[PDB]
Amino acid sequence: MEITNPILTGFNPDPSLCRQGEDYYIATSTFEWFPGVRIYHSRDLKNWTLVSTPLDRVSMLDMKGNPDSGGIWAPCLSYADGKFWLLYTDVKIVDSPWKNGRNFLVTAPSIEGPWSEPIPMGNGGFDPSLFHDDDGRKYYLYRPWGPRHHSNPHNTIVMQEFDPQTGTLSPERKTLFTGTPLCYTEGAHLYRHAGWYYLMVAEGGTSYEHAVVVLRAKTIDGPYELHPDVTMMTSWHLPENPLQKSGHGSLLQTHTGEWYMAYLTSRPLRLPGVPLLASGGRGYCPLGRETGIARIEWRDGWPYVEGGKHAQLTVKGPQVAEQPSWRDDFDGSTLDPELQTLRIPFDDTLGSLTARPGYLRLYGNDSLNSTFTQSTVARRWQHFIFRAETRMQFSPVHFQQSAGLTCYYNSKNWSYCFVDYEEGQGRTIKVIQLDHNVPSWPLHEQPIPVPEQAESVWLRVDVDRLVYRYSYSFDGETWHAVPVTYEAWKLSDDYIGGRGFFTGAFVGLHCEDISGDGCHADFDYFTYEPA
Amino acid sequence: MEITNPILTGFNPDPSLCRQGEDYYIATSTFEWFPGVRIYHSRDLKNWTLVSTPLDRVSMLDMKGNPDSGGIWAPCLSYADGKFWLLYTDVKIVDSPWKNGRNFLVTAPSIEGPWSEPIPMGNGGFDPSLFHDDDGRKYYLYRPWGPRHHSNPHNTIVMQEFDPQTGTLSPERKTLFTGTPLCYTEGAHLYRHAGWYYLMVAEGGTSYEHAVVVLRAKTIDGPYELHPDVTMMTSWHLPENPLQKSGHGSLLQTHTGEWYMAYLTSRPLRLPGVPLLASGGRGYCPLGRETGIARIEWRDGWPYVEGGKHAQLTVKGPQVAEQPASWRDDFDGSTLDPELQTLRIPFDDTLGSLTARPGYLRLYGNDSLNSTFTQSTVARRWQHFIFRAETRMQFSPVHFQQSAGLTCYYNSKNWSYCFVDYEEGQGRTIKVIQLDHNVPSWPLHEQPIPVPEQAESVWLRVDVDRLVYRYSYSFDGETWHAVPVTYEAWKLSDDYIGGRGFFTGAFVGLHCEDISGDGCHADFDYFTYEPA
Amino acid sequence: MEITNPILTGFNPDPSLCRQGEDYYIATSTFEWFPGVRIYHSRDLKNWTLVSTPLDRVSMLDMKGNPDSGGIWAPCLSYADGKFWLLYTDVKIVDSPWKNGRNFLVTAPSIEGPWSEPIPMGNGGFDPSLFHDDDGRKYYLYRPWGPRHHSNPHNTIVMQEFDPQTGTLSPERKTLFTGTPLCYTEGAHLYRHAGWYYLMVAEGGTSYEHAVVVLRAKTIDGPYELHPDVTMMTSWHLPENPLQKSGHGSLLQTHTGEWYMAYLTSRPLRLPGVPLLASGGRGYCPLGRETGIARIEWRDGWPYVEGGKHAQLTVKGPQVAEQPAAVQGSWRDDFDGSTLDPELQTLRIPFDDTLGSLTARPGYLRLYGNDSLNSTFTQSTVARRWQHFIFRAETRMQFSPVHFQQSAGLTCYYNSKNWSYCFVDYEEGQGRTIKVIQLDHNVPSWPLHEQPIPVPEQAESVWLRVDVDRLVYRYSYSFDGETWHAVPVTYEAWKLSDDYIGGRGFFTGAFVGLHCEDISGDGCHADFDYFTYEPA
Ligand SMILES: [Ca+2]
Ligand SMILES: [Ca+2]
Ligand SMILES: [Ca+2]
Repeated sequence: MEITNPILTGFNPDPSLCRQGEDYYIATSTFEWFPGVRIYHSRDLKNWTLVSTPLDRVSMLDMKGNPDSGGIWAPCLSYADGKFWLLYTDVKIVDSPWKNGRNFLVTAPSIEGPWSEPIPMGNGGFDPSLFHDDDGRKYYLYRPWGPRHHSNPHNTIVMQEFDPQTGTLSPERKTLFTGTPLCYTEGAHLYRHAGWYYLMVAEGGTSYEHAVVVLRAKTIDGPYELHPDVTMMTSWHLPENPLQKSGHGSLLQTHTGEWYMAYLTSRPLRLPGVPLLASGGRGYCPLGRETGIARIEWRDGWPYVEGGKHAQLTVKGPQVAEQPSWRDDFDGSTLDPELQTLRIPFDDTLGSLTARPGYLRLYGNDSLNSTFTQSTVARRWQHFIFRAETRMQFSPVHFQQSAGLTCYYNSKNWSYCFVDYEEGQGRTIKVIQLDHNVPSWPLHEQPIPVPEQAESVWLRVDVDRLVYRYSYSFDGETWHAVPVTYEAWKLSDDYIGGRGFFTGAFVGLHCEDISGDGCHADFDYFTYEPA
Repeated sequence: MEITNPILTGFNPDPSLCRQGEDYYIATSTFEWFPGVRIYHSRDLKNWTLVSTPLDRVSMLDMKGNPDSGGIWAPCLSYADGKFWLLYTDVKIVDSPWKNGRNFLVTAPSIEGPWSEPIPMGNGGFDPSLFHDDDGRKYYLYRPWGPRHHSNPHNTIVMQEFDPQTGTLSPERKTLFTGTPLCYTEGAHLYRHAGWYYLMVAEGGTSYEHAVVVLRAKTIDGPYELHPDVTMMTSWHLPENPLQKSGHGSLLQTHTGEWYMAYLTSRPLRLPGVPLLASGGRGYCPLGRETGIARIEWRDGWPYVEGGKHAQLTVKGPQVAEQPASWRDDFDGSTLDPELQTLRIPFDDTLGSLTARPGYLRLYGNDSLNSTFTQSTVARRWQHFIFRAETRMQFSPVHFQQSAGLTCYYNSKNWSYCFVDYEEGQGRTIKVIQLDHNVPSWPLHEQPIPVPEQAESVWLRVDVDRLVYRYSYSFDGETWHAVPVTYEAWKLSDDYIGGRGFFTGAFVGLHCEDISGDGCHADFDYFTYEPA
Repeated sequence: MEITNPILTGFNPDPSLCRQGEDYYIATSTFEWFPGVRIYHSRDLKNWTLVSTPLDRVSMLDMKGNPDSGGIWAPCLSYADGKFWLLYTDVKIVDSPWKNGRNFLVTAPSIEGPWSEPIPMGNGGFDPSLFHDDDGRKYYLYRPWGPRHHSNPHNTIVMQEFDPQTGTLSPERKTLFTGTPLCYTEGAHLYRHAGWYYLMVAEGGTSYEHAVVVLRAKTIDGPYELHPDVTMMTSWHLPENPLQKSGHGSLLQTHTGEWYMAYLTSRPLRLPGVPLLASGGRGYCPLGRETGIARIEWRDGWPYVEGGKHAQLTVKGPQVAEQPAAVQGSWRDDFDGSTLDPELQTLRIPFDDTLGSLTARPGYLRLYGNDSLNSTFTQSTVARRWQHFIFRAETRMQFSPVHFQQSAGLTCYYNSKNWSYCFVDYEEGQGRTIKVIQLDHNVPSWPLHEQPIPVPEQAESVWLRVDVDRLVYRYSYSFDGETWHAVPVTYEAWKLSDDYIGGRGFFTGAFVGLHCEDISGDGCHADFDYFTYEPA
């Protein structure tokens, strides 16, 4: 068996790996998109399939007004006592010297649901984790935040005792780890193997300095001893490695006796001419942070990654039997699971699939730079070379109504090709781009006419590594290209930066109506064809 | 009679001046502070008193998660057909090349309520205005926003017809004005005097280049002719004038036949040594935008401001008898004093309670000052350059994420905060935290100020003296000690912060925070504000 | 008589106006260009022509390595006791919180006559002025510089007594004026009319806040009283006025009994869609600071500008005959003589055999290979002023480069970090090519280096041309002189403007001229037949 990393492609960071007998599950952070948390399933650790989106109700997770790169951060999904346990953080501040948020716990007797209503678990910090000890006791680990606790200079990991008969947490906090020179300690996880308690932390930040640090101790409350190599997996010292930003491990033992751990990784795109170790020369990652897997072997009571500390494209699989491009025609009663909205559930306010059978009707709402209510249905970029296409019927009557196709990273970085109405000219096509909150509208002074007798307008985006371009048609056979060439590497975390650089790029449909009078756009289908 | 502008002091911009019989009202914007819209009252245009805060329900106004300098922008209060009309805008986007928001209409048979539920009025633009024509028809004016409509390069003023019986707007839009070279056209108002329609607009932006432009036309749809002097009131050309940023007028005729116009103005503080016309030399305004009044005379069919274009400290009052002409809250009643306001959310049991411990204000633990969602902050406006605010506090923190105290607040990225917390190896301590352009400053965290264990109450006090302000504390109420940090008051000012959200002013108030979420409470006995 | 302002078009700031008999002279600052100081002559205050460039030797002016916007600052030209007096400052520091420099004095019997060796007169400050009192004594005014003396917060005017017989300056300093709220006090000048001493100072800086402030006193040492309106001339309150940045006056009385004052002004170009009083909305001035004239009348012991405080396009002339004028704007140099035409200037060094020669090949200007346009030491650049918003400059060049480090062509120049350059060079594979290089706030832009324009091998000459049309300017080339082709790059002319660059060195304007460079140092030369400048 041979697994090719990344196992999950596209925006899929912070893997949480668990198992229920012979079934393996990975939970992935979703941030400001709805529904939150994506759970993938496998029986051979090579082929993964979406199986659940638990946080799909407003009563369980509300994001309206949340800032960019906020929302659902690293989740923790584990199985014990015949039920699943899922912990998530709802971050409300990102651009600030310190952040605030909320932590919740939900449970379910099966991966498909039903999921119980959330139980508050405190707001002391992020990267929560629940440790199920062998004596029946449960512990709650997290990294405190607040003033002077964001690596200026404090970065500690604390632990609380959890009572599952009542649902309360003990007020006593015990510190387990204070930091390593690389800093940015996070991602606490506790494991019990042999006679030692192993603590796995993520250090150096989610950028090219990411690393995984393993400590060990005999008693749960420390003191903890560092790894002989300090770092167990990192790709910072290999700038030419195909996989980069390797960190945030999630360790698990399989039913065959082997040991594996899931980590986040990114595949960068490098601009020509820029020096390798210069600012921005290590690459740009338009696909965001993906998830890979690695094998673990045991030497003298410490874990080691087979083949070295870097992230490898090929890993050896378990000793199990192996088990046996995208389009949405909008024929059914529910949206395709690969399509997600922004911060709010998909209901009659944004659109409907029953008003006009066979089409996705999107109602007019705020623009793409809004954090409150936008009619956007988008999906992840999963390849460097792909083509997305849609068929749209739309009849605007003033200049504040628009609908079309967009490429989206955050509220201050997106592109948008759309059909609108010009007074005295009729239906036209323009493109609007935001780059670091700087607008760019080159076609507004002379837009592309759209024939009156054109019943449908086709739209298409083609991405070829570093560039992507838009195209249009009125008959579905002859295609014309909008004369603007865009740069895909600007929809990447390494370019935007800030304190909100954790998402990735998306492609999807959008309809807006600033006036609020009322409009709707019907989309026949949505196709995503890779090379 | 003599009137001494600034009539309303502190954070009180965008005056909308109306009248009923012999009673005069002014409605001022509140931005992200709850409850929204403050309505003052007078019978002589000299002495003003707060009389109503209509937007006091979540069903009528919801700000949770709203950005800084968002929320309620310039309102419009009008009286016609036996009831009041109030139009307000709830802006949801500020820091972007273009903005988004919603408009609403609420009516009431009296100034003290009851106010009806809001009626949607379109999301197309801000500064909405309703014109009650003499033939019974009503028109709805607003300045559109969106891409290429924020003075890059379009800035227009459009009009729709309003049906009062049904509550609907006609889909047709009529453009009235396209803009002068000053740009930043906003604040539309229509008036009918003699046989002319007068359109009053504000131009140049709410900074030192603010101006008021007057147009006139024979029929409501235009075309409009500019003023002979273009600008009717401006203070941009006099940099040493005491009152600056004179603009955004609201014009009203009194029952005695005289014409008056209310405008926003500011009083700046100037740093020593900075050139007058250099960057930041015209002054800093820590009290925000305040409201003044002016007298208007008519000359050959155009309005003019008596005394000149600029804003004056003293103006001549109307021909009415003068009505007969410090602050503290002891927390003894069932409701907070109307001068105290919360941030984006109503004051309910989640934020605090005045009943759990009678005579004390109990503030519960919620998010920090840099939060846009839920904070237990009760604050009031700065109204003077020299003042002293004091409070008495009882608090027993357990860990380092519990804190409460006294603060000076402008926005979520610019504030100061003196508080009492718990340190692991010492006990109760006093620390100060300052945010300046989102840059932290904590000079007392390494060596905090100890607090005696058997000290039942801890006093806190802020003294502001023009350009600087300081903190102080006590444990007995008679002997005071000073925290050795000096802060700049001019940094809580619009001219320093900048951006697309430079529209509020400084505040002083109480805060209690609990990042950990276990649950804590702080009791404040009183809140005093004594000017020099 | 009607005078149309500005009288001197283009880069011509800091007018120092003097007179001898019935002849009037204006001396203008030159900054980092050589030769320094340009003196214009008129007999009617309407038509001015160049008459002298005094500082033309290294022994009198050495600027090698001087920073941008340095060199010769505001000069003072005065006439007394039968000989001219010229005061100049050589500023060596610009990009610093405070500045350093040197002041000198030179004299000559005639405006073109031989100027004596400079006399050091102190390095204490800039804007030097010499006051010739009627009792024979002479006083030396200047604005001190240094730490805490650049309007943070000090800005004063000081006076020293000067002895002409021995060339010595008295050590004692007397402070005359400490500054108004507008600040940036400079441009000190003393005048005696009636029984009063009048002190004229420039305030607010050389940007749109520029103003002229007049004081008066009975005794020379003070105390001084400010004008009954603080400012005698300003244009800050009229953002739509054609003339802006009106300041730095220099008052003079004519032999007919009238009073006139020369001041610096600029004509801005406004980009569409930008608010008038926003950041950069008042305009951009690609032609730099230019000199105008104004009339002054007397009312109750104070001077006032006729028509208002602002600068006017048209003013009323004196009571003299307008000596005839001549056709303008059709300047060309065919390089047939022995010296360059006076309208062409070099950068920081005198024109000698190191840079070029007019005698190696008669009829052609041979420019030798030296450092590039970003160098402050030795460039083979011969340039002239922009005087119009719409013009065309054309030249014919013969050049045979061997490697990629040799180039020659036409350029538009403001400073070392802001210029454009269309040139002919050699590429290792193809041969002779045409490329364009632009610096904009010191970030390069070379769009034609990957795919350059071929130049035929049998082409003996390559024509080059720049066409400026208000806000844009483009380049063009030809190989036969009849058929022209355009380089497909459009450039913004308003970016070669002081309102755009900013800094502590925004004191100049744009230039057009020829440039030849050889970074390798092996040795090369470019022959230019002519240089034309045709206004629309
Ligand atoms: Ca379909
Ligand atoms: Ca009390
Ligand atoms: Ca010749």
